[PDB]
Amino acid sequence: MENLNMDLLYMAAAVMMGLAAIGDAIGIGILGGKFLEGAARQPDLIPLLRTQFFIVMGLVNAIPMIAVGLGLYVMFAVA
Repeated sequence: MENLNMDLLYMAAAVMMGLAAIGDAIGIGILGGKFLEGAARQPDLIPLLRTQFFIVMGLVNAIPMIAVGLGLYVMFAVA
C-alpha cells in the first residue's frame, strides 16, 4: 500500500493544516468585522475598511482553499 496508507497519514496532516489555516484565515476574517467598529472612528474609512475587508474575505477563504486546494490536487495526482 504505497497509495493506500499514505493517503490516510496525509489526511491527518492536511486535515490538521486545514484547522490551523482556518484559524489564521479566520483571525483576519473576524478582524474585518472587528474593524468596522474600529474604523467607525473615522467616517473617511467606511468605504475603505469595507474595501480592504471584502478582499480579505476572499483572500481569507483563499488561504485554506489554496492550502487544501494544492494538497488535494497533489493527492489526486499521485493518488
